[PDB]
Amino acid sequence: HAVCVRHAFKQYGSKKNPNHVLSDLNMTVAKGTIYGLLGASGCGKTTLLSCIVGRRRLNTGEIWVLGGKPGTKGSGVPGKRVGYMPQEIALYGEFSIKETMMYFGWIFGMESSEINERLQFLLNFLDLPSQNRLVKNLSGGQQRRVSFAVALMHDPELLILDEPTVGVDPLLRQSIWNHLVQITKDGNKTVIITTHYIEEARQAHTIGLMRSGKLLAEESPHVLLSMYGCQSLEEVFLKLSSWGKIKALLQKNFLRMWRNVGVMLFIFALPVMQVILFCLAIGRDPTGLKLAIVNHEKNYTNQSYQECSFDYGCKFSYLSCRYLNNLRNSTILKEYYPDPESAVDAVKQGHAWGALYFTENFTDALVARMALGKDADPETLDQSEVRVWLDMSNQQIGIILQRDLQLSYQDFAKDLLGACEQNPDLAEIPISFKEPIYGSNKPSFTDFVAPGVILTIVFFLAVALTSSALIIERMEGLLDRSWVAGVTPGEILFSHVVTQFVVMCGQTALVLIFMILVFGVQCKGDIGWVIVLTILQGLCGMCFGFVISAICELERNAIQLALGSFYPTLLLSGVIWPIEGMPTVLRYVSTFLPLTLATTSLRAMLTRGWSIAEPAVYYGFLATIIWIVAFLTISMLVLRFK
Amino acid sequence: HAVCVRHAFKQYGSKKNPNHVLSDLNMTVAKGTIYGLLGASGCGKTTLLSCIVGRRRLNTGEIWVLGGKPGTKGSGVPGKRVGYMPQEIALYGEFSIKETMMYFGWIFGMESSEINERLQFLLNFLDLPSQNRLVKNLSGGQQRRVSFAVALMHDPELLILDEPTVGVDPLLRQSIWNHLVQITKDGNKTVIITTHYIEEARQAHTIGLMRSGKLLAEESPHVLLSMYGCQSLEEVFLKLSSWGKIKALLQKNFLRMWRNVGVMLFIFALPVMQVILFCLAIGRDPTGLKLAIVNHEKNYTNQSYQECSFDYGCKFSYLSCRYLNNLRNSTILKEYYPDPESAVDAVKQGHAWGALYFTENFTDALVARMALGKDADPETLDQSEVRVWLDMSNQQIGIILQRDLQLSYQDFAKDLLGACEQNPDLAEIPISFKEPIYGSNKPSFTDFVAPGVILTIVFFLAVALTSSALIIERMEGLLDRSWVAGVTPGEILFSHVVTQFVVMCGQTALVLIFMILVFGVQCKGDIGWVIVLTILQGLCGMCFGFVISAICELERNAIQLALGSFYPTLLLSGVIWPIEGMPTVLRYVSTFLPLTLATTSLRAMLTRGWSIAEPAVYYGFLATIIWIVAFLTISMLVLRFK
Ligand SMILES: CC/C=C\C/C=C\C/C=C\C/C=C/C/C=C/CCCCOC[C@H](COP(=O)(O)OCCN)OC(=O)CCCCCCCCCCCCCCCCC
Ligand SMILES: CC/C=C\C/C=C\C/C=C\C/C=C/C/C=C/CCCCOC[C@H](COP(=O)(O)OCCN)OC(=O)CCCCCCCCCCCCCCCCC
Ligand SMILES: CCOC(=O)NCCOc1ccc(Oc2ccccc2)cc1
Ligand SMILES: CCOC(=O)NCCOc1ccc(Oc2ccccc2)cc1
Repeated sequence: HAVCVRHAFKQYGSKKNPNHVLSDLNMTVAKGTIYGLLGASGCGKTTLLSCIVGRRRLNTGEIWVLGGKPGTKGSGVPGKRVGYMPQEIALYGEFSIKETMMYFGWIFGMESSEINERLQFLLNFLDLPSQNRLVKNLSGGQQRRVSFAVALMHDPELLILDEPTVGVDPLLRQSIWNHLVQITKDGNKTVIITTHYIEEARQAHTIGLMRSGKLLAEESPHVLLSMYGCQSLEEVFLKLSSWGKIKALLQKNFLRMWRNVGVMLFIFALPVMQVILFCLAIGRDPTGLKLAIVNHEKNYTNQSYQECSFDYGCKFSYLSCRYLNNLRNSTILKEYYPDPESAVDAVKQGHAWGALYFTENFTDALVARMALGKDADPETLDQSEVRVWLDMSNQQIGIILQRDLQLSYQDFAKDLLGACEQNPDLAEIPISFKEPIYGSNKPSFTDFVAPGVILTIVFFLAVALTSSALIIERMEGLLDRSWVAGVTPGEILFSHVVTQFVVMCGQTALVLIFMILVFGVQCKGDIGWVIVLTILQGLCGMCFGFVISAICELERNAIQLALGSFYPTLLLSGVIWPIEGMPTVLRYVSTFLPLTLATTSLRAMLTRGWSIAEPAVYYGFLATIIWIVAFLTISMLVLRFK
Repeated sequence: HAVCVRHAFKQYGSKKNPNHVLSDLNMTVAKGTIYGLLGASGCGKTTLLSCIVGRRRLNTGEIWVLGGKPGTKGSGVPGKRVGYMPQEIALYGEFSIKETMMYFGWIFGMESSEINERLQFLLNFLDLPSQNRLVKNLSGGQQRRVSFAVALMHDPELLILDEPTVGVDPLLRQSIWNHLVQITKDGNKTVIITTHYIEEARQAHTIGLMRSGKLLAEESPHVLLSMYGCQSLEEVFLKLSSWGKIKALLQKNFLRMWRNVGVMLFIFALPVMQVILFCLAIGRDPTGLKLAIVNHEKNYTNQSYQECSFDYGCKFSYLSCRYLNNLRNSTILKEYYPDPESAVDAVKQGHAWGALYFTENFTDALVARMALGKDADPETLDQSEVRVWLDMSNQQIGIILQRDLQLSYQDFAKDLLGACEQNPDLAEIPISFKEPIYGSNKPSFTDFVAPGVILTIVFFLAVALTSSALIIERMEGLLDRSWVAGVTPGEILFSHVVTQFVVMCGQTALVLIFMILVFGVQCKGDIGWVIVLTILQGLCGMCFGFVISAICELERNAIQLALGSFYPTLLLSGVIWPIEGMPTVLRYVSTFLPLTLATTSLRAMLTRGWSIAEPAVYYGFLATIIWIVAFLTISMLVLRFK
C-alpha cells in the first residue's frame, strides 16, 4: 500500500459556516497501479493532494504515504521520491526550457551528464521546441507540457498529477497515456491522476469517485460498469443515493533580476540619478538676484550703465559708487533706475528684488556724520542712510539679500578707514564671532540633508524589492512547488538575505561614491563606520519587507501599506528640517521612529567628525538594531496567527 | 443562417513566421440548433469567438453573424441580442449577487420587476445561495454559475458560451443541458457551446471539430459515428490527416471604492493626516537652544543661577547682566559655567551651542569705549567685546544664533542711549531697511513650501487612482465583457472622468480647509482662482494616468514607471528650495516640467496676492493646459499601435 488515508477528517469551519471538506475518507492506493480520482471542482480533491505531500496538516485521523507520515524525518514524501504537478503553471517566465530543467535537476542532486540526456529524451517525446525559447515566450498550452516534463525528469516512485491532459491534443494524449501505462507495468512506480473529466480516465487500473468529501466508489472500472449494469462511466457517476540547494538557488535569484531590465534600472540606476539632481538643485544659495539701484549723484544714461568712478586714497569724492564697488559680484545683479518711485514700481511688478536709493547729498552727509560722532543732529542722520525696500516674500532669498547688503558695508567701513591711517578694528560691533568650533563660517544646506537621503534611498529600496519578491513568487505557487522538491524554508529565507545583501552593497557603493568623491560632500569622520551604519539601516528595511509580505496577499495591497507608512515617517525623522523645530510633545514620539535616530547619528559622523564612543553616534546603532529584532518578531507572530 | 464565417482568414505576429490561426475556416450555424465547437489548443478557437462577437477584426475574410456584421450600427451584434460567457470569471468583487444582477440588467435597460423575477427563477434553478452573499466570498465553482446565470438574464437570440459546465457535479449538468435543449426547442434562439472535453457534445445538434485553425468536420454527432463507423466521439476525433448606461456605470464606480476600506483610507485619510504633520514639523524655527554663558562680574553658584541684578536708569552698574536681559527668552536657554575652557569643551561634547565669556572688566572698558569714540586705545577695544564661539555645523540653527545675538545688541544699545537723554536713531547702521513691500518682515519657511504640496498631493493621488483602476479592470476581462453589453468606449471614459473629478474635488477641499483655515497659512490672493488651479492640476495628473495604463500591462510595471518619473520631477520643480539655486542650464530645462511653472503661479497667488492678469500667474495655467493636451496626445498615439 503506497498511500493509506483511512479515517481522514479535516475541518475548515468558523463555528458559523463549518466547511467539512473531508468528512470521512477511506482511500487506499496499491503500488504499480494508476489510481484516478474523479469528482467536482476541487471540492475535496485539491486539498487531499496537499495533505498527501504534507503541505497542509491534517486534522484528527490517519495518513500513511510510502514510508510513514508525510513531512517526517524519513524524507519520504517531501523529497526526490515524489513528482508533483500543480493545478496551475508554477514555472519561471525568465528561464529557458533547458535552464529550467537544469535548475530543477540540481535541486534533486542530479549530475549534469544525465540531466542533458533526460532533457533530450523529454524534448523529443513531447514535441517541444528547441531548448532555447523562454517559458514566457511559449503559448499557454505548451508550457503545461513543460511543467509535465519537469514533473517527470527525475522518474520518482510516486507521481501526483493534477490534470495532466486538459488542453492537450488527443493525438499527443494517446502517447502520454501509453507512456504512463508503460512506466507502471512493473511494480516500481505509481501514478495518481486527479483529473476533471471522466471519459479520459478509463485506462487507469483503479478509479475513485469523490463527492461531498467522501469516496463513494473504490473498485476497478470494469467491476463498476458490470456491478452497476452501466454502458458508460458517466451513468455510473449518477449516484443520487545542503550547499547544493543554495548554490543552485542563488543563481536563480541573480538571474531573475538580470533578465528584467525594468527592475535593474529601478533599483540600480534611479539611486545614481536621484543623488545627482539632489546635489545640483537643492542646497545651493540663490544666485543672480537683480537689484534696482537709484543713484542721485551720478548721471542717468541707460539701464545697465551708470559710470561709477570714484577716488581711492583719501578725500572721499562720492562715497556712493564706492559702496557699490564693495557689493558682492556673485549673487547680485545691478540695474539702474531714474526715480525712487520708478524703482519701487519695478519691484512690485517682479522685475527686481529691492531698491537702494542713494540720496543727492549722500557723500556730504556721510563724511559729516562719522566726523561729529555721538553729538550729531537729526538732519544728517536722516540724509546719510541707504533706504532699502525689500521683497521679503521668500525666506531664503530675503536672507541672502539682507546679509550681503550688510556684509558689504563692513568691508566698506573697513576700507574708508584703514586707507586714512586708522585702526580697522575700530569699525566693529562688540559682539565678535571667533573661529567656529565645528564647521565653517559659510555653511551649506546640502551638507545637512545629504545624510538624510543616504538612509532614505537605501531603506525604501530594500522594502520594495523584498516585498515584491516574496509576494509575487508566493502567489504564483513557486514557494509551494519548490518546497515539495525538498527545499525546506531555511535556505529559501537564507538565500534571499544573501541576495538582498549583495544587491545592497552595490547601492551603497554608488550612493557614497557619487556624493563624497564627486560633488564634494564633506566626510570629516571615519568612512568605515559610515558604511556599516548604512548597511545596518537597510537590514532594518529588509526586515520590514517581511512584515509587509506577511499580512498582504494582493500585490496592490502591499503598495498602499508601504507608501502609507513611509511618507508619514520622514516628516518626523528630521531629514529636511532640524528636529528642534517640532513641538516638544511630538518630538518625544518622533524619537522612537526608525530613521530618526540613525539620521542624527550619521549627521554627527559627517559634519562634525565624532567617533563611535559618543552617546549620539552609538545611539544610532542601538536604535537601528532593536528595530531589526522588533520587525523579525512581529513577522513570526503574524505567521503564527495565520 | 445565424452565423456565416465562410472563407475566414486571420494572421499576425512576426513578419518572418506569421501565426496563421484562421487559415481557411468555413463555419455555418443554423437557427434553433445547439452548435458545438470542439478544439484542442483553446487559443485558436477563442479568437474565432472574439471575431464572431466583434471584439477582434478579421484579415481578408467574410463574416456574417445575426443581421449583417459585428460592430456596425445597422445590424450590429454587440447589445441585447447576444449572450457572452467569458473563459475566465469576469465578475465584479465586493458586489452581491443581487447587486450584480441589477447592474447588468440596468445595462440592458430592463425594469426592476422583470429583473427580480428572473433573478428569483435563476437562483432557484441554479442552486445558489441567498441574494446577499458577496461574490468575492463565494467558492470557485459558484462564481462560474453566477456568471452563467448573468449570461442567461436577457434571454437573447444567440448564446456564445465558453466552457459553462466544467466544474459542476453531474446532477447539475443534466438540468443545465435539459434547460439548454428546452430553450431552443422552437426556432427562436441559438447556442454556440465551445467546450473542451468531448463528452457533453452528445445533446448538441451539429458538432464542428477544429484543428490547426480549420474545420475538418461539421456534421451531426450520430451520423458522424455512422459515417466513420465507430462508437465514440473520441475515436472519431482521431481522424488525423444612453443616459441609462452612465447612471449604472457611475453607481458601480462609487461602490467599488466605498466597499474597500483600504482604498478609502489611502486617497482620503492620507492627505488629511499628511498636511497635519507637515504644518507641525516643517518650517517652524528651532526653539530651546542652549547657551553656555561665562560671566566674570557675578559669583558662580550653580548651573542655572547667576543672580543677575543691575541698575536701570543711569550709572551703568554691570552692563553684562543687562545685555543678557535683552536676550530673547524663547529660542535661547541660559546655562552658566565658571571658566571659559569649561564652557568651550561643553560645546565640543554636544551639551550646548555656544559660549559668551563676558570678561572681568567688561563694564569699565565698555563705558570707556563709547565715551572716547573714534580715538580709543586698542587695549580697550580688545577688553570690551563678547567673544562668541558657535557650533556652525547646522546651517539653519547657526543662522538664528548669529541673528538673535546681534539683534539683541541693537535693543541693548537703543536702551542704553534713550535712558540717558539721547535719540535712539544714533545707534543705527546707515543701511536702513524700510517697510517691506511683501513678506511682512517675518518670513516663514512653511509658508514657502505649502504652495507646492497642494499640487503634489493632488497630482500624485490622481495618477495612482486612475492608473490602478483601468489596469485591474482591463486585465480581469471586466472592460471587454461590458463592451459586449453595448457600453461604448465613450461611456467608459466619460464615467471615469466624472468619478475622478468628484474624488479630486473632495480631497481638494480637505487639504485647503486643514491648511488655510486651521493652521493659518496666509492667503493674500483670491481663493476662487486657487481652487481652479488645484483642480486643473488634478486633471493633468489624471491624464498622465491614461498614458501609464496604456503602456503597462502588469500591475507591478505601472508602479515602477509612476514612481520613476514623479520622483525626479518633484526634485526639479523647486518645491523645497528656490529655483534660483539651480545652474542656468538646468534651470532652463526645469521650467518645462509639469509642476515647475504651476507651483510658481500658486506661490505668487498666496504670498503676494497677485491677480490672474499678471505674467507670473497666468503662465501657470497655460503650462498646465498644454500638458493636458500633450498627455492626451501620447495616449492616443500609444493606442494607435498596440
Ligand atoms: C484626522 C485623521 C488623521 C489621520 C488619518 C488616519 C488613519 C490613517 C493613517 C494613515 C492612512 C493610511 C495607511 C495606508 C493603508 C492601507 C491599509 C490597508 C492595506 C492592507 O490592508 C489589507 C490587507 C491586505 O489585503 P489582503 O489580505 O491580501 O486581502 C486578501 C483578499 N485577496 O489585508 C488586511 O485586511 C489586513 C490589514 C493590514 C493593514 C495594516 C495592518 C497593520 C499591522 C502593522 C503595520 C505597520 C506596523 C508598524 C509600522 C512601522 C513604522 C515604519
Ligand atoms: C512628472 C512626470 C511627467 C512628465 C515627465 C516626463 C516625460 C513623460 C512623457 C512620457 C512618459 C514616458 C514614457 C516612458 C516609456 C516608454 C517605453 C518604456 C516603457 C515601455 O514598456 C517597457 C516596460 C514594460 O514593457 P517591456 O519591458 O518592454 O516588456 C516586457 C514586460 N515585462 O515598462 C517598464 O516596466 C518600465 C520600468 C521602469 C523604467 C524606468 C523606471 C526608473 C528609471 C530611472 C531613470 C534611469 C534612466 C537612465 C538615467 C541615467 C542616470 C542619469
Ligand atoms: C529577485 C526579485 O526580483 C524581482 O523580480 N522583483 C520584482 C519587484 O519589483 C518591484 C519594484 C518596485 C515596486 O514598487 C513598490 C513600491 C512601494 C512598495 C512596494 C512596491 C514593486 C515591484
Ligand atoms: C476605482 C476604485 O479603485 C479601486 O478599486 N482600487 C485601486 C486603487 O488603489 C490603489 C492604490 C495605490 C496603487 O498604487 C499605485 C501607485 C502608483 C501608480 C500606480 C499604482 C494602486 C491602486
